[PDB]
Amino acid sequence: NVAHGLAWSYYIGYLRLILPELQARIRTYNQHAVSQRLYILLPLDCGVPDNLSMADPNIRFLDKLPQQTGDRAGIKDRVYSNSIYELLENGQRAGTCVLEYATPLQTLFAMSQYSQAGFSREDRLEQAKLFCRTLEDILADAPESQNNCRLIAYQEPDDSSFSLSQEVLRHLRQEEKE
Amino acid sequence: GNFNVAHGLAWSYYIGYLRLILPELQARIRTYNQHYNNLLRGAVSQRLYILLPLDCGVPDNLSMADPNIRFLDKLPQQTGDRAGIKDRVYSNSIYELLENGQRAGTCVLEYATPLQTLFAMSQYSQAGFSREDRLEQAKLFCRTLEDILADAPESQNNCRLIAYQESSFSLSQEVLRHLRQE
Ligand SMILES: Nc1nc2c(ncn2[C@@H]2O[C@@H]3COP(=O)(O)O[C@H]4[C@@H](O)[C@H](n5cc(-c6ccccc6)c6c(N)ncnc65)O[C@@H]4COP(=O)(O)O[C@@H]2[C@@H]3O)c(=O)[nH]1
Repeated sequence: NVAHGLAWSYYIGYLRLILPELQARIRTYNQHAVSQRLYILLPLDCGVPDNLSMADPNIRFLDKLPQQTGDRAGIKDRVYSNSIYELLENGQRAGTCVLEYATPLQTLFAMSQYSQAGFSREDRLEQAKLFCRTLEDILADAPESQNNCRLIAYQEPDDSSFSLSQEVLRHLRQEEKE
Repeated sequence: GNFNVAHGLAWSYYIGYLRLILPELQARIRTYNQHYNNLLRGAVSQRLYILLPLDCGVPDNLSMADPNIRFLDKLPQQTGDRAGIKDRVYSNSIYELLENGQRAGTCVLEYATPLQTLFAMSQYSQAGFSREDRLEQAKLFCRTLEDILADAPESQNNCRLIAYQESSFSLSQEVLRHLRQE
């Protein structure tokens, strides 16, 4: 139940507002190069650094997209912002895409840290998996949504085996095979 | 069941919004009044007023909800690098409350956005929630929020919840009764 409202929160409050307009934001920037899907990272351990360079230094910030505004909930001119990132291979750019973590997992982490929330670390992993499931299902019955974005769910055990940069690039190159 | 959904959303609203803005809020307001509002009976108040309509009916534009609520200006914006999003923007709007053709108050006013999700979830088949579910959920959302705020280090007389059931009714009047109470 907890993760269910979180998943609908994410779609209703954010994904259904911005995705419909994402290509126009790209085409604006691209013409005056970046892939036209939003890449959303879903780390099941819910460990989410505000800076991606923390998760892999081969992930460097490049630019912001043009902002988007909605008047919503009686707040005037609410701003939706996204960041473009380069992904490095042997010190040199290999890819470019719009990239971010799903914020609702950062909420799930903090709830596990605060006593009044009554939420164990075991609860957090199950709610994380649940969150991923629900979001995936919502995004299937909404093709106008799925076709503008790509989800990546994964799990880490300190495993020096794992490069977030390499995994994204694996997904980027595999899109180019279509 | 209807507890855990509501519970979840209340924590989300604290973690991801309230605990980040409530601390700076009074500085933001104070700056606004000193430099841009030398109206002696027309200052902005020091609390954020959060409308909690219990049917989860949330329009996007507060002005169309009631004509005695007029948009005036925005506080200076607050930004944070969040989850890989460089420069996320938290923003708040100042509204004038009109009564008997006069100005009766000025405050920072908004709906609790999470209520929009409770509505949708009771409209979409896939979510599987009734209207009665939504009403139970909205009640528990307010209760959990109150509990959270009563123990929160960021809440320091810098917040007020306004819950109401929702013709003849007037939103501004409702907000004015809370303003006057202080
Ligand atoms: N009043 C107000 N509330 C805010 C604000 N930011 C967050 N919250 C509320 O706090 C709770 C926990 O927030 P998150 O943990 O960040 O989850 C979000 C988030 O990943 C994604 N998203 C929501 C907003 C956005 C913008 C304006 C108003 C409300 C929300 C948003 C954004 N501009 N930029 C990038 N992602 C965003 O959609 C999920 C559901 O969002 P909401 O249901 O609409 O409201 C949230 C939520 O209920 C704000 O500026 N103003």
